[PDB]
Amino acid sequence: SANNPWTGFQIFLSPYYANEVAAAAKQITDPTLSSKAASVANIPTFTWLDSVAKIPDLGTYLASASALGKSTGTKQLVQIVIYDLPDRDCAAKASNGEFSIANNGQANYENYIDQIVAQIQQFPDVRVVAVIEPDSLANLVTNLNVQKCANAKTTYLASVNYALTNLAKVGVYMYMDAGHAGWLGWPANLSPAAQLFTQVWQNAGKSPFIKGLATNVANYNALQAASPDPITQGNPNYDEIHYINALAPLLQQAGWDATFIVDQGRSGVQNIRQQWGDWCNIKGAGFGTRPTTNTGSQFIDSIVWVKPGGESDGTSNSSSPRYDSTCSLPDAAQPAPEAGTWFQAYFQTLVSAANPPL
Ligand SMILES: CO[C@@H]1O[C@H](CO)[C@@H](O[C@@H]2O[C@H](CO)[C@@H](S[C@@H]3O[C@H](CO)[C@@H](O[C@@H]4O[C@H](CO)[C@@H](O)[C@H](O)[C@H]4O)[C@H](O)[C@H]3O)[C@H](O)[C@H]2O)[C@H](O)[C@H]1O
Repeated sequence: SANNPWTGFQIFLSPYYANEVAAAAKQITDPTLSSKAASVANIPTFTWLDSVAKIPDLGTYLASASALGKSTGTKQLVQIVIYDLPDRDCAAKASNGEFSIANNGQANYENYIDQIVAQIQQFPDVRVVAVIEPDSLANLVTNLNVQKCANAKTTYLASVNYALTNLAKVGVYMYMDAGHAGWLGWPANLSPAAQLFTQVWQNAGKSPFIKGLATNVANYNALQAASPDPITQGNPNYDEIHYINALAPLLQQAGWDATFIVDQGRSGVQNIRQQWGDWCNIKGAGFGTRPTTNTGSQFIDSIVWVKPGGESDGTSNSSSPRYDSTCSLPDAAQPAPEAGTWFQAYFQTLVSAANPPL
C-alpha cells in the first residue's frame, strides 16, 4: 500500500546474530564458504523477545540504532518478534515459554509488554517493526480440539490484544503471525482465519499500525514455487504467494487493507520435507531470498528473515525436559541442540545450500 514500513529506512543489523555468524564462519574450514558465511552477518534478521530476559537487549538495540542513524544520516528500523504468550505453543509437544495461565500468565504477559513499551517510548527516532506471537492465533483457527489450546483461547486473544493495543501507542508497525500456506492457506481455513484476524484487529481499535500479517515464520515454504512441493497435495495454495493472494481479499472485504511480510530465511531449498507439518531443524534447508521490499506482490511489503537460520528449533535429546519429538523425525537434522542455541552443522548447510547463492 501507500506506507511500506521499510521504505526510506536502514535496518539495524542484529549484533547477536552478527556475533553468532562471525564465530560460526571461523569454524568453517573451507575459506570461500567461510567468507560466504561471514557475509550473513550483514543480512537483517528479526530479534526474538522470547522472554523478559531479552527486554534489556531490546533497549540496547534501540539506543544503538538511534546513534547509528545520527552517525550516518539515516533513519533506522529495529525488527523484533513478540513471543512470550502464557501457555505458549499450545498445540506443541513441548514449549519453552516461561509464563503459564495457571500462574498469573495474563498479568505477567501484560508486564512483559509494558516493559517493551517503556523501552520503545524512549527512542522515538527509531522505527520498530514487530511480528506478533508466532504459533499462537493460527492454533485458534485449526487446533481448538487440542485441550491446551481450547483452555488457552481466551488468554491468547486477551494477551495479543494487549500487545496490539499498547504497542500501537508507541507507533510500532505490527504484523500478526498467520502461519503459512500449509496451515491457514488450505482454502477451507481461509475464511475462519480471516474472521479471527479481523475480530482481533477490531478489538485493538483497527489501529493503522496493525499493518497486517506475517507468514512462513520459522518455516520453509516457497514464496513462489517452480512446481508444487509433494507435501502440498490436496492444497491448491502450495506456496506463500497463493496463500496471501487468497487471504488478502477476505481481509479487505472486512475493511482491513492488510499487507504481509513473508519469512524466507530457510526457504532456499524446496522439497526437503516428508510431511508439510514437519517443522524442526529440517535437514538440507538453505538460506532463501534475502530480505527485500522487491516482493513481486501488491500484498507483500517485504520478504524478511524472521527466524535466524542456524539457531536450533529444538533439541533431539529425548531426555531433555524441553524435548519435542518432532525434532527426532527422519527429516530433522540430528543430533540437534536446545532451541535457540547455535547449531553449527545446520548453519554450514544453510550457507552451502543458499539459493540464491551468497
Ligand atoms: C499445525 O501445527 C502447528 O504447526 C506449526 C508449524 O507450522 C508448529 O510451529 C512450530 O512451533 C514450535 C514451537 O512448538 C516452534 S519452535 C520454537 O522456535 C522459537 C524460534 O526460535 C524458539 O525461541 C527463540 O528463538 C530465538 C531466536 O532463535 C532465540 O533467541 C531463543 O533462544 C529461542 O527460544 C523456541 O524456543 C522454540 O520452541 C517453531 O518455530 C514453529 O515452526 C506448531 O507447533 C504446530 O502446532
